[PDB]
Amino acid sequence: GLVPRGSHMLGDQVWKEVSSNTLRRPLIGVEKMINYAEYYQNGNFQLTIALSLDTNLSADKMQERLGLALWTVRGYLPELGTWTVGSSQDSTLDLDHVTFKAIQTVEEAQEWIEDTAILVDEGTTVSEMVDLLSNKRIEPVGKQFRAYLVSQPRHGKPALVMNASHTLNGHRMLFQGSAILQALVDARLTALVASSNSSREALEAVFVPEDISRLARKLPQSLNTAYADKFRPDEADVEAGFAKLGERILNSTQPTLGIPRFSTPSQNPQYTLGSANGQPLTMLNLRRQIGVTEHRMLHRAFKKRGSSLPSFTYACIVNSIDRRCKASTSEADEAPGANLVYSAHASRWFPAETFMSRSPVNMAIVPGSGYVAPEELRSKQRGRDLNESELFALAKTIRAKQEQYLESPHIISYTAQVGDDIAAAMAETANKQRQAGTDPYVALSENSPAICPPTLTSQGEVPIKNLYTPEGASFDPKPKQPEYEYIYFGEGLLGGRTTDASVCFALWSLAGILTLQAHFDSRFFDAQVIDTILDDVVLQLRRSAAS
Repeated sequence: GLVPRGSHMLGDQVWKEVSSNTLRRPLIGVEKMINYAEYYQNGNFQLTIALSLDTNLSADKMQERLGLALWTVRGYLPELGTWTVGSSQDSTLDLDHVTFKAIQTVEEAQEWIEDTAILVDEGTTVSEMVDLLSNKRIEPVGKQFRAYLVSQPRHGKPALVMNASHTLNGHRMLFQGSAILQALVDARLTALVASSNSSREALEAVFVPEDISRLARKLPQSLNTAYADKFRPDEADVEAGFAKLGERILNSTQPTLGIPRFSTPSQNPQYTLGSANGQPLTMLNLRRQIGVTEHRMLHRAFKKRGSSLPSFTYACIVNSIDRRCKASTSEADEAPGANLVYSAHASRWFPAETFMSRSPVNMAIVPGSGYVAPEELRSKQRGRDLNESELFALAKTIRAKQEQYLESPHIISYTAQVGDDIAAAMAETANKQRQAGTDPYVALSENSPAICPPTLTSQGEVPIKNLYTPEGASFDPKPKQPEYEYIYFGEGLLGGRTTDASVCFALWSLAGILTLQAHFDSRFFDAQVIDTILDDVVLQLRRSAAS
């Protein structure tokens, strides 16, 4: 047992001790680009997810357990305590690293708990909390994760609402939320609360100073180092990555249809979620939800027709954008194509063990690209007004182009250098905009293209245990008035944040419920048009599944 199995050389060493009880590693790849965008673009990409709860726990029980449950989860998920904004010794800002401070005292632990396990004030609903959190950046900048318990809403079910930086997160939020819900019904925690006269006294009974020597192996690594450890890219693989970059750059310059942004940001936006702090809530998440039964039937119907739910949804988005906006980067009368902007998850090439406990990859985005030719998205008979057969053909074309682009993991090879260059250029652009006195919303839009190309990322259903009892997590169905404590989630809500002048569509599923949503700032795009596109897509999905 002296020769460990597997390939883990880089991942075993990325986190280094930089000071007492403090680990640090450099950010590499997409995670570095995200960290810079969150700092310089007001929290761009940050995530809010609400898990709506059925439970027989009172609000008071959930409130008195939340902080200790979070503390317990932190013990095996130190990723919750990472930080991405620091300074060098010359005092200059440092966005290039992630750090982890191992907590040594009860006082320090209690401070982290109170900053991270928030009890939401009476009345506020779950939907209101997702609106609020998605409409601002996480503070203080550098904080990676915060949990909000909505246990006293004036109507509706309670929820666990998580707000996270995207730098080291994504899919992982569901696993983090699941761990918190499981901890909330652990009998040992219930007994601890029952045996203690304050939450700090409960913490004192269990607290152990955190140990960097053993926690390093549980902290997340960049996808880039996991990629190097698994694939050991050689010169030809590196050059293959550059070829995928060149294809993506080319696709971004070819004539494309898309959604036109406003030439200048609206000073009086009418489409808001209310106001907070005297300013309107213009970050919108326009959602279309499809329930368990209909989702199952749609997924089957498209498969039976030789198609797929995600590829047909993409075809409908492309075609609706074309018909509703009639906007393209073609400087002539020529019909445009469509530049496809989308992400893939690294699980397409990496096994499940890459995303577990040992040096996990917690942000597994791999950028995709593709380009639909004008002849593939217009009909010689109908022009833009594609019939059902022509939409199925467009879906097939999209699916084939994505499968071709995503065949190889070596896309990842280009992202370290591109990440460095994009990050450096971001900081330089921000500096130039500050020197120019540019208005912040002008700064967030002036470098965005005039035409936003069709941007859809799809995530298929991944089974997650969503029932929690004192025996642990399980896939069993929601119980009907059991004798034992339980928490169950059958529905989630996503609030995405897109602060630059783009429109991002997301198709995803949780507990069998499918959501198609668009997130964007209504200061840059007409929300009526986006709502019309979403309605068009859902109507066509329903029509073509019934055909």
